[PDB]
Amino acid sequence: GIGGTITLVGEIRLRTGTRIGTSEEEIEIGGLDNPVIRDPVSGYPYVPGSSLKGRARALFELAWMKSREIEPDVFFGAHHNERHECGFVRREVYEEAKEYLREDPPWLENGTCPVCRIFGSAGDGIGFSDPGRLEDERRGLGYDPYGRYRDPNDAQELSGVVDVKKEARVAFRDAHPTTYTVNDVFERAGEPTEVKHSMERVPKGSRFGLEVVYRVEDGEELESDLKYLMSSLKLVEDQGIGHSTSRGYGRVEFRIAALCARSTGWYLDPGAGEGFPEEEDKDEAADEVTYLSDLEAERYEIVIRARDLEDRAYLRPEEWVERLDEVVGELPWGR
Ligand SMILES: [Zn+2]
Repeated sequence: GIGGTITLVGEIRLRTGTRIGTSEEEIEIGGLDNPVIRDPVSGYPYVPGSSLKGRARALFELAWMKSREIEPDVFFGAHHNERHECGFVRREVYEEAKEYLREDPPWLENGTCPVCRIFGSAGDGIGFSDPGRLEDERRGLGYDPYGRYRDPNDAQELSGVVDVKKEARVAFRDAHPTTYTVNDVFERAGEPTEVKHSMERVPKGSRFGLEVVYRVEDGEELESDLKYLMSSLKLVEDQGIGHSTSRGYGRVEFRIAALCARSTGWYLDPGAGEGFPEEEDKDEAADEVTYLSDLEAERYEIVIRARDLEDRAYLRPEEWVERLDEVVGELPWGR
């Protein structure tokens, strides 16, 4: 593998202001999904890591599906139109399943599923190895859409191969407002106030700390994962961290100042350390990445700064993608 982590560090800037929370009514009618909620502890609005991850996953899986022109029946299976889950999460699974495949599942790349391997999966949620479920009208699609990919008679064999849970390679830290956001942005607007345990709103320009941790598991999929992870963040930028019935809700920017890497080997000799954010990083960033001033420096093996790649304090998700060859070359994986 071997293991260890790559940590994205920066902040989320809102391009638009938002309400805090939702309502019983909107929740009932199936309308406004708003991830920005009140923190019982601090009393300030924040964006839970799980909500960011969920949103990034929901948008990426759709983009992945359409980019490969896959019919939703095939892509979502028994889940119909959302939450794609498959067990093709490691190359072993595909090699092991290849004998029973008439044709490659179209959402696969080099034998594995980017959606599920990155954002996790409960297993064979789409029911790829469960034709009985698929063909049932109430429990499935009323037919088997996977005929061309596998014989329904080989499903029970597949069911011992392709139905394995996978823990997500990415984890999002709860995004709380930065000190700048509390002392300046919130103060300038007179809202929101400290309301521990609407009619207050989160002003446009508000900034929430961004930490995203990616677990390196497969060196061969490292760069590809980073591309898709960044891409999912780009999608969240374009479509919002939340949504109403009609359009996106909560326009955001992911201002990513650095990629911070720690390999398993490095834990044996921590002293070979690059710190982030250091004082220099803080002077270079804020006012552009305000979260850095709230942070004490942490020890990493290698720190890739936006400043190393470009005359910038931060790069946006799509900008990191364009320079990923350059980035991965400097990381302690792939020799
Ligand atoms: Zn999948």
